[PDB]
Amino acid sequence: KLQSTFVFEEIGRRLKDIGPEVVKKVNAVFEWHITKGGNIGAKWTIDLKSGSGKVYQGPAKGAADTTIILSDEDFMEVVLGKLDPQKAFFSGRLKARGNIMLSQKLCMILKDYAKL
Ligand SMILES: COCCOCCOCCOc1ccc(C(C)(C)CC(C)(C)C)cc1
Ligand SMILES: [Cu+2]
Repeated sequence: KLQSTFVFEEIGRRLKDIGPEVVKKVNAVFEWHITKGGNIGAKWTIDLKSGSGKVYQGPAKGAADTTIILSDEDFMEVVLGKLDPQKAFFSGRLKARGNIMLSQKLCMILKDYAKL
Protein backbone atom coordinates (compact mmCIF):
# COMPACT_ATOMS: atom_id res chain seq x y z
CA LYS A 1 0.00 0.00 0.00
CA LEU A 2 1.48 3.34 -1.04
CA GLN A 3 0.44 6.60 0.51
CA SER A 4 1.12 8.33 -2.77
CA THR A 5 -1.96 6.67 -4.23
CA PHE A 6 -4.28 8.83 -2.17
CA VAL A 7 -2.65 11.93 -3.56
CA PHE A 8 -2.84 10.92 -7.21
CA GLU A 9 -6.48 9.94 -6.82
CA GLU A 10 -7.29 13.29 -5.27
CA ILE A 11 -5.41 15.07 -8.03
CA GLY A 12 -7.61 13.27 -10.51
CA ARG A 13 -10.69 14.41 -8.63
CA ARG A 14 -9.36 17.96 -8.64
CA LEU A 15 -8.72 18.06 -12.36
CA LYS A 16 -12.35 17.27 -13.17
CA ASP A 17 -12.92 20.75 -11.78
CA ILE A 18 -9.78 22.82 -12.37
CA GLY A 19 -8.47 20.69 -15.21
CA PRO A 20 -9.10 22.94 -18.13
CA GLU A 21 -7.19 25.89 -16.52
CA VAL A 22 -4.30 23.61 -15.38
CA VAL A 23 -3.90 22.19 -18.97
CA LYS A 24 -3.63 25.67 -20.49
CA LYS A 25 -0.79 26.81 -18.26
CA VAL A 26 1.19 23.56 -18.29
CA ASN A 27 0.56 21.78 -21.61
CA ALA A 28 2.57 18.73 -20.74
CA VAL A 29 2.59 15.11 -19.66
CA PHE A 30 4.29 14.05 -16.42
CA GLU A 31 5.21 10.50 -15.49
CA TRP A 32 5.93 9.46 -11.94
CA HIS A 33 7.87 6.49 -10.70
CA ILE A 34 7.23 5.94 -6.97
CA THR A 35 9.74 3.71 -5.23
CA LYS A 36 9.39 1.58 -2.11
CA GLY A 37 12.65 -0.27 -1.52
CA GLY A 38 14.37 1.50 -4.41
CA ASN A 39 11.87 -0.66 -6.17
CA ILE A 40 9.21 0.92 -8.28
CA GLY A 41 5.93 0.16 -6.52
CA ALA A 42 3.76 2.34 -8.79
CA LYS A 43 3.84 4.37 -11.99
CA TRP A 44 1.44 7.29 -12.58
CA THR A 45 0.81 9.66 -15.46
CA ILE A 46 -0.64 13.22 -15.04
CA ASP A 47 -1.56 14.17 -18.69
CA LEU A 48 -2.15 17.92 -18.98
CA LYS A 49 -2.22 18.37 -22.75
CA SER A 50 -5.93 18.48 -23.60
CA GLY A 51 -9.36 19.04 -22.10
CA SER A 52 -9.51 18.79 -18.28
CA GLY A 53 -6.37 16.70 -18.07
CA LYS A 54 -6.18 13.23 -16.67
CA VAL A 55 -4.50 11.07 -14.07
CA TYR A 56 -4.01 7.43 -14.75
CA GLN A 57 -1.96 4.51 -13.61
CA GLY A 58 0.94 3.18 -15.51
CA PRO A 59 3.38 4.67 -17.95
CA ALA A 60 2.29 7.41 -20.24
CA LYS A 61 0.29 6.32 -23.21
CA GLY A 62 2.65 8.42 -25.31
CA ALA A 63 5.91 10.24 -24.64
CA ALA A 64 6.15 11.84 -21.25
CA ASP A 65 7.61 15.33 -21.24
CA THR A 66 9.15 14.84 -17.78
CA THR A 67 9.64 11.84 -15.53
CA ILE A 68 10.01 12.19 -11.77
CA ILE A 69 11.42 9.35 -9.67
CA LEU A 70 11.23 9.35 -5.90
CA SER A 71 10.25 7.27 -2.89
CA ASP A 72 6.72 7.02 -1.61
CA GLU A 73 7.80 8.63 1.62
CA ASP A 74 9.65 11.48 -0.04
CA PHE A 75 6.74 12.14 -2.35
CA MET A 76 4.52 12.47 0.69
CA GLU A 77 6.99 14.73 2.40
CA VAL A 78 6.98 17.03 -0.67
CA VAL A 79 3.13 16.95 -0.73
CA LEU A 80 2.96 17.92 2.94
CA GLY A 81 5.44 20.77 2.65
CA LYS A 82 8.18 19.13 4.66
CA LEU A 83 10.64 18.53 1.85
CA ASP A 84 11.45 21.11 -0.73
CA PRO A 85 11.42 19.42 -4.14
CA GLN A 86 14.32 21.47 -5.42
CA LYS A 87 16.44 20.67 -2.40
CA ALA A 88 15.50 17.06 -2.86
CA PHE A 89 16.66 17.18 -6.41
CA PHE A 90 20.06 18.62 -5.61
CA SER A 91 20.45 16.13 -2.77
CA GLY A 92 19.77 13.16 -5.03
CA ARG A 93 16.50 12.06 -3.41
CA LEU A 94 14.38 13.34 -6.29
CA LYS A 95 15.31 12.39 -9.83
CA ALA A 96 13.98 14.14 -12.90
CA ARG A 97 14.37 13.12 -16.50
CA GLY A 98 13.30 14.72 -19.71
CA ASN A 99 12.40 18.39 -19.73
CA ILE A 100 13.36 19.43 -16.24
CA MET A 101 12.30 23.02 -16.99
CA LEU A 102 8.66 21.82 -17.09
CA SER A 103 8.84 20.62 -13.51
CA GLN A 104 8.64 24.17 -12.30
CA LYS A 105 5.29 24.85 -13.81
CA LEU A 106 3.60 21.94 -12.21
CA CYS A 107 4.28 22.52 -8.52
CA MET A 108 3.61 26.25 -8.66
CA ILE A 109 0.35 25.79 -10.53
CA LEU A 110 -1.44 23.08 -8.49
CA LYS A 111 -0.22 24.74 -5.31
CA ASP A 112 -1.97 27.85 -6.33
CA TYR A 113 -4.90 25.53 -6.58
CA ALA A 114 -4.13 24.33 -3.09
CA LYS A 115 -5.01 27.71 -1.70
CA LEU A 116 -8.55 27.92 -3.01
C1 LIG B 1 14.49 24.14 -14.09
O1 LIG B 1 14.57 23.50 -12.85
C2 LIG B 1 15.86 23.59 -12.27
C3 LIG B 1 16.16 22.34 -11.42
O2 LIG B 1 15.22 22.25 -10.36
C4 LIG B 1 14.56 21.00 -10.36
C5 LIG B 1 13.42 21.02 -9.32
O3 LIG B 1 12.79 19.79 -9.32
C6 LIG B 1 11.84 19.68 -8.29
C7 LIG B 1 10.47 19.97 -8.89
O4 LIG B 1 9.91 18.76 -9.35
C8 LIG B 1 8.70 18.47 -8.70
C9 LIG B 1 8.66 17.49 -7.72
C10 LIG B 1 7.48 17.19 -7.07
C11 LIG B 1 6.32 17.88 -7.39
C12 LIG B 1 4.95 17.58 -6.69
C13 LIG B 1 5.06 16.28 -5.89
C14 LIG B 1 4.67 18.75 -5.74
C15 LIG B 1 3.85 17.51 -7.82
C16 LIG B 1 2.48 16.80 -7.44
C17 LIG B 1 1.91 17.32 -6.13
C18 LIG B 1 1.49 17.11 -8.57
C19 LIG B 1 2.61 15.26 -7.37
C20 LIG B 1 6.36 18.86 -8.37
C21 LIG B 1 7.56 19.16 -9.02
CU1 LIG C 1 10.38 28.21 -8.70
